[PDB]
Amino acid sequence: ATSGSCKGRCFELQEVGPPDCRCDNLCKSYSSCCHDFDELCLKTARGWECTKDRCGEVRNEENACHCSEDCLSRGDCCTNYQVVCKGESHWVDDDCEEIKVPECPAGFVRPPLIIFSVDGFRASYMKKGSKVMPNIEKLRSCGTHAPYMRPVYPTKTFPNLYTLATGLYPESHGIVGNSMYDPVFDASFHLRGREKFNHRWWGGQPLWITATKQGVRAGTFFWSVSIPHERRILTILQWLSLPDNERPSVYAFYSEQPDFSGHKYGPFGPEMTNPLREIDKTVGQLMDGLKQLRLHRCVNVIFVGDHGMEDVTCDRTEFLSNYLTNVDDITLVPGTLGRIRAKSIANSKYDPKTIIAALTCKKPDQHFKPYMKQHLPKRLHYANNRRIEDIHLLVDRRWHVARKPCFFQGDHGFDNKVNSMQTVFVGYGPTFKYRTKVPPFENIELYNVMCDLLGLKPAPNNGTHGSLNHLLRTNTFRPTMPDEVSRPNYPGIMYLQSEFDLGCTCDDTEERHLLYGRPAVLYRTSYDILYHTDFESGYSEIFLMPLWTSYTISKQAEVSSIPEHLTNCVRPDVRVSPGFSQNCLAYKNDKQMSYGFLFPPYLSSSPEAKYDAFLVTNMVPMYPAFKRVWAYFQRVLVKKYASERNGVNVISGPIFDYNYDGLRDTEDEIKQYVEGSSIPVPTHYYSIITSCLDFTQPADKCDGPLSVSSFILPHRPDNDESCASSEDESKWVEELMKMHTARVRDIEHLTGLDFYRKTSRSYSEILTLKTYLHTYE
Ligand SMILES: O=C(CCN1CCN(C(=O)OCc2cc(Cl)cc(Cl)c2)CC1)c1ccc2[nH]c(=O)oc2c1
Ligand SMILES: *[C@@H]1O[C@H](CO)[C@@H](O[C@@H]2O[C@H](CO)[C@@H](O)[C@H](O)[C@H]2NC(C)=O)[C@H](O)[C@H]1NC(C)=O
Ligand SMILES: [Ca+2]
Ligand SMILES: [Cl-]
Ligand SMILES: [Zn+2]
Ligand SMILES: [Zn+2]
Repeated sequence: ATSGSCKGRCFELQEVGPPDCRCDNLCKSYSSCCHDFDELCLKTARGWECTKDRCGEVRNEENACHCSEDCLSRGDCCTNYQVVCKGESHWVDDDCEEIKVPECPAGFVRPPLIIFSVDGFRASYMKKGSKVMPNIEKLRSCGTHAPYMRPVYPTKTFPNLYTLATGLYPESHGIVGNSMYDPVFDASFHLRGREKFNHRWWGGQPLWITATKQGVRAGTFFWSVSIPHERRILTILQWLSLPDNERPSVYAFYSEQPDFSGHKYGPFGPEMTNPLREIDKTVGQLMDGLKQLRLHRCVNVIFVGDHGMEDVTCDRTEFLSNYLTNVDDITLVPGTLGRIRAKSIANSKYDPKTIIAALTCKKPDQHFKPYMKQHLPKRLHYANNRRIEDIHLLVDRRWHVARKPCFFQGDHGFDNKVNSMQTVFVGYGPTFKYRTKVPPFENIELYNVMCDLLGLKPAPNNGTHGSLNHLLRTNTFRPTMPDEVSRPNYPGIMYLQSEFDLGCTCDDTEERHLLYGRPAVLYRTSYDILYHTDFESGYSEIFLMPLWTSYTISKQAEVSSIPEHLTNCVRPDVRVSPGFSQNCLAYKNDKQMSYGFLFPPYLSSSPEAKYDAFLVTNMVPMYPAFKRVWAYFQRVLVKKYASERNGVNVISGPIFDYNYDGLRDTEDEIKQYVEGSSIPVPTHYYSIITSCLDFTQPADKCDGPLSVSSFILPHRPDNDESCASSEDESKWVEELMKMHTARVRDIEHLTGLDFYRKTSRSYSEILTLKTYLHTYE
């Protein structure tokens, strides 16, 4: 039960509990405002602009904003008041001048951060909308900007907005979609409903909580949709005109446009010009309002978006009624992505194996692919959450998925790799750089950058702190390279060949191959460094295989066959013991399992050096199905990349992620082994393919920035993911690798390793290199 009024309390910062009634920006969404909130706090009279007649006004309380002589004192002028009355120019009409320091008025200790989020703002609107968006174009052109910013999967509103606030993946922070079902709560998250306002859904620590816990005044970023954009801007300016001990440091504006129009008219419709003009007008109001308060050279403005917008029509819609016999007996989260769940009551004959088999490669031009969430590409980071359904359908761009058979011309939620889903970033202000383009980056990196701008120690998150230091002029975070916990052994020749009874038979460096220093193991283990002519290895003495195998292949390297006499060759390693070696007898007895090699025998320097490739310490357990993919990569693709990139350095190895949390498994978490043995079966295999950005310099004699592409290939007993897998490997293998492309940082979480420790590059640039994703778009 509550009582009171919002006289002199409109848009209060402190969230007031009972017995007082609320007057903050979210009070309408909880149905908790005082009786007279709409009359006092949401006035619209005489619009949002001063005219000449209004100048030199007598104050009228009914007005939305004022043009009186005493408006500047109270801090509630209309944004154009000084332009129309006092003869100032609009901010957009001023020529750009570099902001070396925070040019702030008295009382402002640190530059405030204003986060200007825009819903569904596609990356290519910056160039395409330039002429109708002059204010935005001044921020982009004269501030710091990227060509695009990558969202998180699924590319939807609530997962991305809360990812911008937390720096976490949707699997971690809990908002895995715009719709969700939690089996533990036995309740449903929806866009239309009161359930979304409950805090139990919202994990992690959002930026505004991170501020207030560290003494910095912030307040919640969420606005009620009923509040018009001009009232949101005016309120933000009103908060900036509060006294020193009441004024917030961080501010958030939100625009539902261009998303709302984008769904109806498509991303580039003729009706889409006005939405973009209004968004620019809203920015021009902010900058004119900031210039009016002398904060246009003081504030840092981040202009960011949650996701893009793709052309999606009701004609391009795939129906699961065409594939499944009993489509009425399953729940689907439909549209630009698919999540399948079983109906609870009277449906004991439900089977996820039957559903995935029934949806796998049935139409030739099939516009979606079924995955178990564990088999989804690791770049998506969409698995480790009970709210994420086991069955997932990854929908093709431009298409929809539904159960059974327009209102919309556009949509979003596809793979975050897709061009149309890419969104925007512009930093403008004293702490940002001037007229500086930067490489595109992931939205998970932004939380750290906002914390640096506010002087906050960020809560644990999925950004890589330091990777966006090149965006900022000052206030950078000094990134410390993580300390290596396990030092390597360097074993000499300690074992005779007759000591090995492995059931195996066969008729029988550092500067060249380890270019960036050795990887550092950041967990407590026991491993050996093995040197060879063509490759170096960090051989795990617990997992009985390399953690990494490093090798460089020059532009003019030889690709050769495996001879007939070395077809089933496996040599013992005289540096590593019989007890810490794999055995061939396990592979003979395991019918479903075979073996492969991390360093390819195909790329050996000579017939003499080739025998090093068949060492037992180089072999790894591979399913025959996967062995087709790995062998083609090794035989054809590695040489291809070396030829194209003027040599390449490859770092290959296993990954164990049976609990699908994106982290390296401990020995206890490994859920499968080779038959009758301690040889563990990896869930994935990685390769980090590094070369010189300057293509004129070779890979092994490179100075200047490095270039990299990597992947995390799933280790599968079949090739059901690749519909062309019946055909020759050149028609499908490289397409699979492209879908499972990864960052070096993704591999580091999954392996507990740390790469690029000895280079001639700054560590901030190396962290930027580790966060890079090669998208093939
Ligand atoms: O109805 C909505 C919006 C619902 N709310 C979103 C959150 N919100 C807000 O102000 O975000 C503020 C904010 C919060 C955070 Cl964590 C971080 C930042 Cl940087 C900013 C209030 C409105 C909507 C929008 C797009 C949609 N596309 C679709 O298919 O359905 C849709 C529904
Ligand atoms: C992304 O980062 C988050 C936060 O560091 C990680 O989630 C935490 O993981 C640990 C270990 O499982 C738990 O103790 C925490 O409770 C988790 N959540 C939070 C909110 O702190 C997550 O593992 C990271 N993911 C990846 C792929 O690196
Ligand atoms: Ca794991
Ligand atoms: Cl969703
Ligand atoms: Zn959105
Ligand atoms: Zn939308």
